[PDB]
Parts: sequence; structure tokens; C-alpha cells
Amino acid sequence: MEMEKEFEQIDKSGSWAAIYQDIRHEASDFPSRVAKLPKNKNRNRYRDVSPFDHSRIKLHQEDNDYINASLIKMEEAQRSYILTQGPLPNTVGHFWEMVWEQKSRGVVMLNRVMEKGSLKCAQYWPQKEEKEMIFEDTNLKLTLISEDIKSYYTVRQLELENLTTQETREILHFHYTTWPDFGVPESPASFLNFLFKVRESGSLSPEHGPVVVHCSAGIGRSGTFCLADTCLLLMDKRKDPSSVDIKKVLLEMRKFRMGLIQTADQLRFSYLAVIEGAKFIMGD
Repeated sequence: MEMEKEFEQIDKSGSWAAIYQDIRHEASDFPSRVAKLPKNKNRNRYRDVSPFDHSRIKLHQEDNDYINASLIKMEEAQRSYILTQGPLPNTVGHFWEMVWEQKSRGVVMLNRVMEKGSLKCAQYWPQKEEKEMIFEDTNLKLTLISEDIKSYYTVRQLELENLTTQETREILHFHYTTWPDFGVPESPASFLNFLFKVRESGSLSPEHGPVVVHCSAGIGRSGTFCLADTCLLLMDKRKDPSSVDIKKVLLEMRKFRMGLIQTADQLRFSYLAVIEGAKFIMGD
């Protein structure tokens, strides 16, 4: 069924909450035993958001290999993503260790450091060229190279140095700065423009490690970003683009991380973004 008609049907009948609860009921349940170990309690932002054991990213250290992060591997679309929580004061060094070890080119951030008057993640990158950051627990140095501030997003060039080997790499930071404190955006236009800027940089392409994408918990806004990207790519690749089923793609993604898409409003917004984005993919 052409999702544009499915959309109008759900909208006229006002059944978004019913559709969304069906997804919640059918979603995979896999163990998350490592996340729940007592030694990892201060590595998790939220008690009810954890990576599954089978898909979690492991840090390359013998001490404690745990980070709240998951590998989402989309086989037909030939895309992979790492979805993670916003870093905590005690996990900023782990976060950049993961970026280094997984050979990522881009980091996608979908929240502000403060929202609703409370801290949603640590200030984990430097704000001034001449004030670099050193993460002593993981032996990394991070420098701000340049910053381009636009009306709806900011893009930063960063240098990450492995102090053990003195290798350096360029990381791109894509920061969507205008998601509202409550609800979802009224139009998907600026979010789609942002997605296309990430694509254009190479950060989603197979010559690099998976992009790292986060919000506060790494499931809601972050889920919307990867769901929209994968659905638009499948519409490009297939003979019959109307065969792409957004609910089926979301359930596939939920085999790899729990809770992706947090509200019925985020589900509607995901449909809207794919419908409006397709009017470029197809040929317009």
C-alpha cells in the first residue's frame, strides 16, 4: 500500500496511537545482561534504555568493555548505524574511544546540551579552537578545527588524535539544533535538508565505519533519522518503491536496539518525512 494513502487513512481515522501500540507489542525482546551489571550503573543515563547483548558495541579494553550503544545493520539497504545515548560526565572518554575504534567519519547529534531546563548530555566537544580537550582515561585529544553555524544546524570539523600512536583523523560533527523541547517539528523540510547534508559528506558511506548518531536516550529522534534514511534508500533501489513498508523497516531496526521511535507523534513525523523526501529520490 502506497504509504501516502496509508497516511491519510490513519490521519482521517485518528488511529496513530493504535498503530504505534501494535509496533510496541510486536517488537523484539532480547537480553541486555551486560548493561544491567552493577559495575555499569553509572554508564547508563536511563534505567529502561539498554543495548541488547547481541548487538552492543564493545570497547577494546580488557577492564570494562561496556558502552550504551548498538550496531543497527540494514542488510537490504546496505547501511549501518551506531545508535547511542548522549554521553555522561563519566563516559565522554568512552564515547570518543568508540568513534576511534569503529573508524567512524561522522557524529550526528539531534539534541541541545540543555533542554527543558535540565542537562540532556555532557559538553563533550571543544567550543574554542585554542582550548582543546584531553580524555586521560582513554588517551585521546580532541581539537576544534572550524565551525559553520546555520539557521537549523551547525557543522563542525574536529581533529581526534590517538595519543598512544600519534595518528590523527578528521571527524565531522553534524548538530541539528532546532528540534523543539516538546513534540515534533511542524514540517520535515529542515530535518530532510539536514539528512542530505550528512549524506553529502560521505559520513554514511561504506568506505568509513558506521556513523554515530545520538540524542538524549538514543532511541527517539535518533530512530527517526535512521528510519527515514533507510526507507528513502530502499525506494531508490527497488523496482516498486510503493512496496517499502515503514512499519516493517522499523520492526527490523528494533531487532538491534529497543524502543526506536518513542511516541505516536514521532511515528507520524517519520511517515511525513519519508513521503516528502521521496519527492526528490524518485526524480523530482
